[PDB]
Amino acid sequence: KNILKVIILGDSGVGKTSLMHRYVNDKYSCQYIATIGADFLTKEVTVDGDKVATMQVWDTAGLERFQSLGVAFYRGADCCVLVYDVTNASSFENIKSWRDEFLVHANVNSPETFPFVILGNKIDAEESKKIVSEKSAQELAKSLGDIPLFLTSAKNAINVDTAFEEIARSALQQNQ
Ligand SMILES: *CCC(=O)NCCCNc1nc(=O)c2ncn([C@@H]3O[C@H](COP(=O)(O)OP(=O)(O)OP(=O)(O)O)[C@@H](O)[C@H]3O)c2[nH]1
Ligand SMILES: [Mg+2]
Ligand SMILES: [Y+3]
Ligand SMILES: [Y+3]
Ligand SMILES: [Y+3]
Repeated sequence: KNILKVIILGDSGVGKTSLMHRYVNDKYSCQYIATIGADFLTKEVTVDGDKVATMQVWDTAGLERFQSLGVAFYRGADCCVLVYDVTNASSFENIKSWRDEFLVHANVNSPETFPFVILGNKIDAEESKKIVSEKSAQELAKSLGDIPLFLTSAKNAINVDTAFEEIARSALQQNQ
């Protein structure tokens, strides 16, 4: 009865709640409502056709100072999703910070093999606003352990399911 805990980290505003809503419920709103608290949605998933699982996807506030649950957010995760916004250089520069935050709080026994997935969200944005290049993102993903990178739009439903299937796969791997 495979239950997979996935947590999503990243700065305030990058699209964490939007990517979860898109994946689970296919909903998206242009309006911004900052996440208060921590909670999860549920998605039934199968990996490789034959491996049935329930994925619990957890979402809380982006900035650490408004992360109400604290350490308990991180505990027992099978995969950590790290999200930046391609229109915000600071968010991208914080991806290593978030990876490090997780490894300390989740006290993982094999940091070099624990599953992270990087999502560069907001790929639909006006081109002149897009200030983080895919090349930089690929360079960071290599340098953090050859972790998978997906470029996504929660808004226009680009690559969100594909990303989450790799999150699911890699969480199953870890959980087993
Ligand atoms: C719909 C109006 C419109 O066309 N706007 C133009 C560009 C919109 N691009 C765009 N692309 C996406 O893929 C987006 N995902 C989310 N958002 C928007 O950004 C704001 C923040 O979203 P949240 O999911 O609330 O971010 P989160 O990380 O969850 O913040 P905290 O809780 O941590 O604070 C929202 O306005 C959302 O619509 C995209 N926008
Ligand atoms: Mg949110
Ligand atoms: Y869907
Ligand atoms: Y911290
Ligand atoms: Y080693």
